[PDB]
Amino acid sequence: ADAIYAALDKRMDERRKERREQREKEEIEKYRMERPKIQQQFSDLKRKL
RNA sequence: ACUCUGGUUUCUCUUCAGAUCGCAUAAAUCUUUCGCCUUUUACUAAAGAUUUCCGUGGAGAGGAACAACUCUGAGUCUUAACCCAAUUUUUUGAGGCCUUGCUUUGGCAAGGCUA
Repeated sequence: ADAIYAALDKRMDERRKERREQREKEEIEKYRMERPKIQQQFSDLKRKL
């Protein structure tokens, strides 16, 4: 019963799941160019260790 | 008046949604400006960006019901009584002859002769 209800809730989420998830993927990358990850900013220095 | 064309309704599913998805209209979250400010949870009201929800359209697919009933479109869209021709063709007076030029000859070109 729990699996049935969980699958039902997941199915009700498929209306815009892929659309909003690809928008999120295309939105963090827009933010990532201006604000890179902290570990990335130290990648060249880390390599020299 | 000929022949082929071949639905409508309903229940699901999968996707795409420009368009007033919707001649209607909610909520949440985030970031800014405020309003309350004393801390949550509620909020104040504008802007901006999201998400969810109540619904919607198109197309595709699969079942069911009325599957048997006809459409539309296309195809050549197919018939005789009595009545008719001076602008294009079954009633239309448009005939012939000759000259000279010219063509390897045939013929052609122009003019003349009519009745």
